[PDB]
Amino acid sequence: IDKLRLFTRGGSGGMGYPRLGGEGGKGGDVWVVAQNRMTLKQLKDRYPRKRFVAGVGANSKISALKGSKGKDCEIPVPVGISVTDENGKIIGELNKENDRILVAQGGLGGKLLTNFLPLKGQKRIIHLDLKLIADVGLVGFPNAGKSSLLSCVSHAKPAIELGKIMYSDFKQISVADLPGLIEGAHMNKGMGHKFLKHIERTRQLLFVVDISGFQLSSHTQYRTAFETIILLTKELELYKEELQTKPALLAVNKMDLPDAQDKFHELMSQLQNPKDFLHLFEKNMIPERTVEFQHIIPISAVTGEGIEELKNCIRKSLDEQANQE
RNA sequence: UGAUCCAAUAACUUGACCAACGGAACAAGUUACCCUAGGGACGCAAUCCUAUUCUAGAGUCCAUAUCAACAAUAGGGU
Ligand SMILES: Nc1nc2c(ncn2[C@@H]2O[C@H](COP(=O)(O)OP(=O)(O)NP(=O)(O)O)[C@@H](O)[C@H]2O)c(=O)[nH]1
Ligand SMILES: [K+]
Ligand SMILES: [Mg+2]
Ligand SMILES: [Mg+2]
Ligand SMILES: [Mg+2]
Ligand SMILES: [Mg+2]
Repeated sequence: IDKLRLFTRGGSGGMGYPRLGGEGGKGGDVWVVAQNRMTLKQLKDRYPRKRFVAGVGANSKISALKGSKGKDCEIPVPVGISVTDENGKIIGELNKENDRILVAQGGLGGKLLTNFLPLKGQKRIIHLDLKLIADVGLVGFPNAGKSSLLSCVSHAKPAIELGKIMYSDFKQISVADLPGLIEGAHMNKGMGHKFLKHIERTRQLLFVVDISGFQLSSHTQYRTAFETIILLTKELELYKEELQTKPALLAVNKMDLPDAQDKFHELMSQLQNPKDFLHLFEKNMIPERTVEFQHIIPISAVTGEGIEELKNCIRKSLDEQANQE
C-alpha cells in the first residue's frame, strides 16, 4: 500500500554562441537510483513536492565552448522498485542497490540548427511500486481466518501483513497475509485489484477457505466452500491468467465445527468431481480453467490442529519447486 | 580657409592636404647592455532560460497524483 507518483522534467540545454558558433551544454538528465535503508514514504516526506528537475546546461562562453552538461538529478528509491509510466507501462525494475535508470532526458544545447537556443528537455510522470512479494501469499475471504492462521503459525504476531514460518534448520519461509482480498473485487477493481497486483509477485499461493461456507448478508447468496473456491478461481482468471501457473495449496479452516467433518467430506467429493456441479454456476462464474491443488488440508486455528503438517507440506512443495527449477 | 621669411614678375599679382592646420626649410626604428635628472602606484530594449509566488483550464479519487495558460517579481546569456 505505497504506490507512488512523481513528476520529472529534464533541464533545458545551454544557450549557444552565435558569432563564434559555440554549442551550449546539454540539459541535466533525470535518473532514479536504488539505495537501501529508505522507503517510499521516507522519500515522500523528505520531498513533499514530488517534483524533480535536473541542472541546466551551461551556456557557450568564449573561454570555453561546447559547454559542460548540467548537473543531473538522482532520485533515491528502495530496492525491489518497479518504475512505470503514467500509462502503467513498466519503465524498469530496480532489484539491487546502485541500479540506475534514466527516466527523463535533458534538452539539447544551443546548436546552429536550433538558432543557438537551448532546446527544452523532457516532461514525464513516473509511478513507483515498492512491492516485491514474499514466497507464500495467503488468499482468503473476509473472516476466513487468514489473520488467525497467521497468528497461530507465527510464534507471536498481531492478527489485526507479513510474517515468517520458522523451521528447525533455522530456515524462514516468508508468508504474506493479505487483508481485503474481497473488497467488492468483482465490482471494485480500483482497490481490491492492488491486492492482486501485490500477490502476483508470489511463488506459491495458499487459499484459506472456511468449512462453514460464507455469506455477506442474510439477503446475499449463501456460497459454500466449493463455491468460494470457484469464485476465487474465476477472480484469478479474470485478473491474470498467468497467476494460476503458480502452485496453489488449499486449507479448509474452522475444523472445530460439529459439521466440519461432513462438510469437508462433501467438499472433497466436489473436488473429486467438479464437472458434475459446474453447471450450477452461470457462464460468467465458470472459470476458463480449473486450478489443481497439490495438497488440501483441514486445519483449525483455535485448537492448533494440522499447522505443523501444513508448514511441512509448504516446505516440501517449495523444495520440490526448487529442485524442478 | 594658412601668418613671416623666401621664390617668380617691369608692374599688378601669384605660390603651403605648412591637414601636427599660430605653421622648425629639410631627420626613422630598437635597447632585456642601457645611462641621468625627477614624479607616482551602466543601461535600455528585444528575445531564450530559471529561483520564488498567484491558476484560466485539464484530468485526480480507491491509505495513491497533480500539472499548470496569462502574469508577478528576482537573476543568467544572445
Ligand atoms: N471456532 C473457530 N473460530 C475461528 C477459527 N479461525 C478463526 N476463528 C475466529 O474467527 C475470527 C477470524 O477473524 P479474523 O482474524 O479477522 O480473520 P480474517 O480472515 O483475517 N478476517 P479479514 O480477511 O477481514 O481480515 C476470529 O473471531 C477468530 O477467533 C477456527 O478454526 N475455529
Ligand atoms: K605643431
Ligand atoms: Mg484479518
Ligand atoms: Mg596648435
Ligand atoms: Mg584660434
Ligand atoms: Mg637575453
